[PDB]
Amino acid sequence: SERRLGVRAWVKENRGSFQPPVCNKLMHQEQLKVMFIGGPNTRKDYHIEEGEEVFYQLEGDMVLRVLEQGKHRDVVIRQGEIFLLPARVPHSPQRFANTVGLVVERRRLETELDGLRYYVGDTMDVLFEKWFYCKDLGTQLAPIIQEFFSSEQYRTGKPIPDQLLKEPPFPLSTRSIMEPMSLDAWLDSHHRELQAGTPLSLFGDTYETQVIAYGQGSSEGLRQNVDVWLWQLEGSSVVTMGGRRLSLAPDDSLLVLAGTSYAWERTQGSVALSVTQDPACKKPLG
Ligand code: NI
Repeated sequence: SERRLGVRAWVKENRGSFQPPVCNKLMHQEQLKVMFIGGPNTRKDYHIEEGEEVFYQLEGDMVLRVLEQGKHRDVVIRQGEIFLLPARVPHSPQRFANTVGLVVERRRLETELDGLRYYVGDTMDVLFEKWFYCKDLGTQLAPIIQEFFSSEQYRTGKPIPDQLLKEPPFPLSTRSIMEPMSLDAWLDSHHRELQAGTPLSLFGDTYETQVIAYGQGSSEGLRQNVDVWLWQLEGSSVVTMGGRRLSLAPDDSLLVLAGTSYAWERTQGSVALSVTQDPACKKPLG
């Protein structure tokens, strides 16, 4: 499978992407968008979307500025920490030199709208906003950012009230945001259960996204209409798919495309993640 990639190997191969002006590179761009991002890249724009975003820092720390329950808050995500952002939280990622982060998000439904907002200084007053149907976030954000920097609102620093929406196209999240957690420490604290053959959800049932940890054991994967990204963190496994068996060695990842039947056999001491973002599991509100 051309979708089996060693994560650190792929980062090394693409190392020049993780600095300005490029900063980011998509590993997979299908129903799941699996992307890696470097820095430095600091910014004042807040992204808003109807799906969730998974963040994991492979190298170095970042700061995700969020608007949480009507206030500005900085979420520091340190090297080795994983964090899940719920739907419809405005967020502004700040990245530093010589860092590498994973972000996972999903293809939007035809009905879902993305927004990009700038605020007046550190206040909750909106300065400028643009809403759009997101097909390729990076491609589409460049012209929007250029529009802001060319705008009267940027020139004056003052909102033009008639240039704002009376209300967003959907309610912004009113959820509190979780504390990032050490992935290694979480896996260590749950290791007996994992290796006893009980896969565990990292974040639980109140999110759309499921990030699930697995130890030794076997699984069957049914043909779903969403992608699944597997990451074999430690140890090895074998995936049976398309009439072939393929091994995942330590640090291999595999995107299993929507529509694929598969089986998965994980060896002693092995630890893996799966990531799914199924829009059918979207939270109706909140
Ligand atoms: Ni985002």
